[PDB]
Parts: sequence; C-alpha cells; structure tokens
Amino acid sequence: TALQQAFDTCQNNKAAWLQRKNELAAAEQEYLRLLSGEGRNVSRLDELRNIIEVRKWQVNQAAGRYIRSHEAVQHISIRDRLNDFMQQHGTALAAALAPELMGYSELTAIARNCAIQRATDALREALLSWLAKGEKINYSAQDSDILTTIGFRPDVASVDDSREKFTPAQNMIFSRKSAQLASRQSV
Amino acid sequence: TALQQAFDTCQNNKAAWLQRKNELAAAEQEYLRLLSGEGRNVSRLDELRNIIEVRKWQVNQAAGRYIRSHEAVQHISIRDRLNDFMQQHGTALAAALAPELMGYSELTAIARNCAIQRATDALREALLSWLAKGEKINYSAQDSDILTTIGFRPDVASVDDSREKFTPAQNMIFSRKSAQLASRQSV
Repeated sequence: TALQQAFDTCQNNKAAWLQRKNELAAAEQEYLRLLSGEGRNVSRLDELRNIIEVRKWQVNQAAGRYIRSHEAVQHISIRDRLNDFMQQHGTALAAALAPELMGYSELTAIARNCAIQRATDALREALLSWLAKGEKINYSAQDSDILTTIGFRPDVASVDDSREKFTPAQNMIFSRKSAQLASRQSV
Repeated sequence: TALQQAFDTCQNNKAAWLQRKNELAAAEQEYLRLLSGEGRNVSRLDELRNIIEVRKWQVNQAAGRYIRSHEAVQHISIRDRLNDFMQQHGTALAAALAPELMGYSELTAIARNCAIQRATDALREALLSWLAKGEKINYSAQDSDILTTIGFRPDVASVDDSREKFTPAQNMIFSRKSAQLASRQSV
C-alpha cells in the first residue's frame, strides 16, 4: 500500500503548492494595487515586499517538494512494475543473459561489477533498438489510473518556480522570516 | 547467421593458439636440453633464446585474439537473445517502464538520455534482486551447444598467457623478427 501513500502524498503536495501559489498571487495583486494608489504608506509597502519574497520562497520550497514526491512515486511505481514483470519473465530473461550472469554467487567483486555492467548496457542497447521503431507505450493496466492522475511529467508551473536555488544561509533566514510571518498572521 | 562465423573463428583460434603453445613448449624443452648438456653451442643458445622470446610473443598475440573473439561471439549471442526476448515481451516491458518511456521519440537529447539512464539502472536493480534471491539459470535453449563448447569463460591459460602487454615498438620489432624467422624456416 506504499504506492497509495506516495500517491496521496503527491496529491497533498500539489494542494499545498497550489495554495502557496494563489496566496502569492493575491499578495502580488494587492501590492500592485496599493503601489498604484499613490499612498503614503512606505512601511506598508516595505512589509508587503517582505511578504512577497517570503511567499516566493515558500512557493519554491513547495514546488521542489512536489517535484521530489512526483519523482519518488514514479520511481516506486517503476520498481513495482519492473519487479513483477521480471518475476514473471525471469527464466527467459536470465536464459538470454546466461553467458555473463551465471556463477554470480562465487564471482569476485570486480568480476561481478563488470558482468552486471555488460548485462546492463547490453539491455540498454536492446531497449534503444525496441524504442527505435516508434510504437506507442502505455501505462500498466494495474497502475494506469494513478499514473494518469499524477501525469507523465510535473507541471511546467512547478519547474519554472524551482529553477533558482537558495544558499543554506538564505534558506535558514527565509525559514525564520516565514515562521515569524506565520506567527504574526495567526494573531 | 554470423554466429556460426564467430564460432568457427573461435575454433580456428583454438587451432592456432594450441599450435603456438605446443611449438613453444617443444622449443623450450629443446633449449633446456641443449643448455643442460656440455656442448658449447653459444650461438645456438642465443638463437634459441630469440626463438623462445618470439614464440612467447606469438602465444600472447594468439591468446589476445582468442579473448577478443570469445568476447565478440558472446556479445553477438547476447544481442541475438536480447532481440528475441525483447520482440517477445516488449509490450509487457513497456507497460512496466511507461512512467518515463512514452514520448521518448519527441523528447530532447538530454531528457532522452536521462530517461534511458533511469530505465536502465532500474532494470539493473531488478537484475540484482533476481541474482540476490539465488536462483540458478542454464543457457539459452536455442543456442546451448554453440556457447557451451566455447565455455562460460576463456581458459585460464589464455588469461595468464595474455596478462603481460607489449608497447607498439616491441610489437613491431617482434613482428619483424617473426617474419624473418618464418622466412628462414620456409627455406
């Protein structure tokens, strides 16, 4: 049931990222409205700029968390699907790889690594040959709905908000500022 | 049908390498016979040493040629077996690997390479799990005999005889010496 946990964790990350995005958008629009209002509220403008930047940092963090959760759920789905496929086709698969897979138990570390590398890149070449002809690849029937709901790739609105990286000092400063802002807004 | 050409090239390499080995052994035992005797055949001993050196070089070259041919025939057999198994179960493997394999045709170079790497090392992890659970696998049914006469690995003699390497200058000098020796023996 770990796949369901990954799925709904990704859904929660999507929800949190969207909530952060609309909060930032509302703060941006009210900041522009107040700036265009010819108001003598310099302190108000400064603290709204601070809120804007805190919201941007929170949006970046949420987008990164959602992207990593998407990667994790895709990876676990791949693990399970390939695991059952290989569990069912393993006799033929290892028969096709007998010349460099037998004796794996007693082979040395360097020999084992060389053999698995040769098997791995030969299988890579086979995958490339199969993909060359240009057919259509479909989701597994058991796990089609979850992958369709999650999507093949994360939304482009999640990668453009994570293209810039924050230094650890910036990260901790923004964490303190966000905590202070949350405490102030809670009152 | 190149597998048969690889296999009888392997057999011819047996012929050549065994001929080099037993000719070198005969020359070595004859040299030791003449050295043990009281005969003052210093020129004979010198030319015998030259012959022994060029025969060791020829044995090394033959062992290297065997290693190359054996690796080539194993690679061809692996490619053919992967082609057959992949044409058999590509739909299932694509259903397993769909989360990052569909759309590969229109993806950019870097994305294509990253997806290939992720699929490839996921398959490597699956193969490691199969090896870990400890089930033994025999050779391919279709091509069992061709790859069981040649053996799982090249002979230990072909390995330790080819362990030492020669710089290209040594290779060309030894080629010239071998040509001169062949010309002298022919007449």
